[PDB]
Amino acid sequence: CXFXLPGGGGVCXLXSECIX
Repeated sequence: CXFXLPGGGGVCXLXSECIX
């Protein structure tokens, strides 16, 4: 997250907002 905007603990499509 954010979904599309790599914030803190995720990349665009990579993390809990997508898979994880």
